[PDB]
Amino acid sequence: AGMFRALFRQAVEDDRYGEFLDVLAEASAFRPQFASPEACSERLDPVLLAGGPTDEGRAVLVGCTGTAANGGPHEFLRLSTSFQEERDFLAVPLPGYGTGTALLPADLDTALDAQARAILRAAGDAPVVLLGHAGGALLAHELAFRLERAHGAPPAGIVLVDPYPPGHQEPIEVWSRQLGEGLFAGELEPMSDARLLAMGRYARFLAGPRPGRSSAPVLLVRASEPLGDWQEERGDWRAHWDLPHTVADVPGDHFTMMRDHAPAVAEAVLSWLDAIE
Amino acid sequence: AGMFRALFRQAVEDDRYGEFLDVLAEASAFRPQFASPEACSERLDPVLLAGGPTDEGRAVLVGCTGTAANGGPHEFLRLSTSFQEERDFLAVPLPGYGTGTALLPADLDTALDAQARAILRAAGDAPVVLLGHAGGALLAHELAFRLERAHGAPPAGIVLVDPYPPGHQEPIEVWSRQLGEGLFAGELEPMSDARLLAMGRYARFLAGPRPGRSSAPVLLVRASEPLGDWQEERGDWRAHWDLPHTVADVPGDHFTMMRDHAPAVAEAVLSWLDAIE
Ligand SMILES: *C(=O)OCCS[C@H](C)c1cc2c(cc1[N+](=O)[O-])OCO2
Ligand SMILES: *C(=O)OCCS[C@H](C)c1cc2c(cc1[N+](=O)[O-])OCO2
Repeated sequence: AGMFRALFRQAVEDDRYGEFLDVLAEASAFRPQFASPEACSERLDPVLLAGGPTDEGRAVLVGCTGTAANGGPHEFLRLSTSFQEERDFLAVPLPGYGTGTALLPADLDTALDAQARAILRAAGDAPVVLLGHAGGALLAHELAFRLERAHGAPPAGIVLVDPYPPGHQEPIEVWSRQLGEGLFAGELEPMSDARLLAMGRYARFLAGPRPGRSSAPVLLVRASEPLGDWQEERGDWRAHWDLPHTVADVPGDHFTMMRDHAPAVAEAVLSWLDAIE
Repeated sequence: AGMFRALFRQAVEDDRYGEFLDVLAEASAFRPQFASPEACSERLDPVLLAGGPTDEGRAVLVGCTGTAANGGPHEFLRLSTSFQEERDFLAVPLPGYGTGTALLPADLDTALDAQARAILRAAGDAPVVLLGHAGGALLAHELAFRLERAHGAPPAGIVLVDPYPPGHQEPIEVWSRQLGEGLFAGELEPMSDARLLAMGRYARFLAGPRPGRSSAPVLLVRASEPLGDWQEERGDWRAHWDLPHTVADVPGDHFTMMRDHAPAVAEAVLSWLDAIE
C-alpha cells in the first residue's frame, strides 16, 4: 500500500512506535478538515448490531469506535452477538475514517459533537450507555462528558474496556512494540495512509489536557493477562480509572479480551446494566 | 499519486512549505538508509551532457544535482547545451533519488563521499569545477570541502548559482510559497513520496551546522529579478556567499536564470574558467 504504512511498519520494527505516531499527528494537520459538526463528511448514523427484546425505558448500548487504523465498523461484531435478545447495540463511527477521503476533525470537540448529534437522533428517548475499548475507551468518556456539558444530556453509564488514561500509561509504553505489532496483526486489508493519519491525529487529541469528568457511573473492564513482560515491582500493569462504579476483570490480554473473550466482557456489562437499572 | 504528495500540495496551498519540509525530514528517518559509501543503492556514475574540444589539464564541469523532488538527470539539460564545444559537463546524481527504491544517506557526508568516488572515477586526472543551483549550490560547496579534506583532491573551482546559505535565507523563506508552486509546476510526472522524503532529508542536512570552507575559488552567480514581492527595507534579497572570487549577475529570477537565461549563466562560467586557468 502507501508510504506512511511502510514507514510505520519500519518504526514498529525499530521499537519507535511512539515517535512515528507523532509524525502521523504532525502530518495529519495538512489534511482537509471540518470545523463544525455540520461540515462533517460522513453519515455518522449508528449501525444496529444487536437487538434487545420487545418492550421499557431500558438503556441502549452505543459502541464508540476506537482509533485503530485497522479498525472500522467491524470492531464490535464479536462483542455484539452476546447482546442479541438482551440489549440494542449501536456502533457509531469515528469521523475521519470513511471512504475523495473523509475530512478530519479540526479538534476533538468537533468530532464528539458530530457523534453526539447522530447518537441522540438514533437512540430516541432511550437512555444511552457508551462503550469503548482502549483508545475507544478514552473516546467513550470524552463523548460522555461532551454529551453532559455541551448537549445537556449525560449518558446513563460508560463502559471502559481496558483504558490507559494519561498519567497511567507506563505499561502502554513498555509494551509499545507489542501494541504496534498488534495493529499489523489485525489488518484485514492494508491500513490506508488516510486512516493512519486519522489515528495519529486522534492519538494526539487524547494526549492533551481534557479536564472534565463525566457524572455517569463507570464500569471498568480489565484484561487479566499482561500483554508483555512486566516486573511487578514497577507497580500495577493493569488498566486504570479513578473512582469506578464497578470493576470487572475478564480473561485474556489487552487484545484478546475483545476477541476470544468478548462474551466475558458482554456478561460483565449485562450484569452491570441490570444492577444500575 | 501518494499521500505525501497530496499533503505537500495542500501545504503549499496553505503557505506552509517550511513546516511540511520539517515533516518530510522527520518521516525520512524511518526510510532504509546506507551508512557507508560502499552500501549505496545507485551507481552515481556522472552523465556526459556536453563535450568540450580535444586537448590538456583543462577543468571539466561537474553539475551537482539539486534536492528538488521533481528533479533528476534533466536539471542541466538546457544549461549544458551552452557548454557544447567548450567544456565537458558531467551531471552527477544525488544519492537517494533513483529507481525497489533507493536507500537514503544516513548523513550528508556519506552521500558526498559516494559522489566523490563516482566523480573521481569519471573525471580521471582532469581538474574538476563543481556547479550547483540553489540547494544544489549548497551541495556543491559541501562536496568541494569533502573532496578536498576527505579525498585529498580539492576541486579547481565552485560555481554557486543563486545560493541562500544558512544565515542569509530570509528572502527564500518569504518566497517559500513560490518554491513549492515551482516544484508542482515543474512536474514531468507526479513527485513520488520516496523523493519528497529524500528532499526533506537533504534540506535538513543543509540547515545544520556545516563549518568549513573549501579552499577552491567561488564564482557566485546571482539572479537579477526577485522571485516575489519584497520590501527593500528588509535589505538585499539576493543570493549570498562569503568572500567570492568573482560575482556575476545574470537576467531572470531564482528559477528562470536556469531556464530562459541559462546562456548568460554559461557565459559567466566560461569567462571565469579561462581567468582561473
Ligand atoms: C486501543 O488499543 O487503542 C487503539 C490505538 S492503540 C494506542 C497505543 C492506545 C492504547 C490504549 C489507549 C489509547 C491508545 N491510543 O489511541 O493512544 O487507551 C487505552 O489503552
Ligand atoms: C533550489 O531552489 O533548491 C530547490 C529546493 S528548495 C530549498 C528550500 C532550498 C531553496 C534554496 C537553497 C536551498 C534550498 N535547500 O535547503 O535545499 O538555496 C538556495 O535557494
